[PDB]
Amino acid sequence: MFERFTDRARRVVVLAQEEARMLNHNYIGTEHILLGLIHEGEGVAAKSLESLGISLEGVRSQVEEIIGQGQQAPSGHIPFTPRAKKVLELSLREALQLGHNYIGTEHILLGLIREGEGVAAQVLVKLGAELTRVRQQVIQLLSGY
Repeated sequence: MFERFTDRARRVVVLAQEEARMLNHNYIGTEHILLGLIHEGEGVAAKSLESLGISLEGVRSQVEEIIGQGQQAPSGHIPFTPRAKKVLELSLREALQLGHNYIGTEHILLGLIREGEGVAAQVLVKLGAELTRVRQQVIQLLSGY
């Protein structure tokens, strides 16, 4: 399932799980993948989001306002929302189309933007980062060579 992921992209998912757990969330949603992307820091996704002033604390706070903390931290494995799974499926399609054999942070963010209709998307907009501008930042950073 994560065989195609880069090392950094694996950390994104692992950190997404813990972001969900910290909020006593019962699923890893798109917003937790967003947090995992920021958390990684060195990837194209984090750089793109940082350039648009999208911060870890900004996102966590929005998530808390929109979703709110759950009552019980889950133990062990937290499943993906259907939407988050769709984002990861789309992440593969992004990587394939761009001619990569691996899924990197860039592809996860492009996948997330492409889905464009869950909590992550809601958060981004609330924070002033329109989805097209997020995608543009990612493409620009991938186009500088």
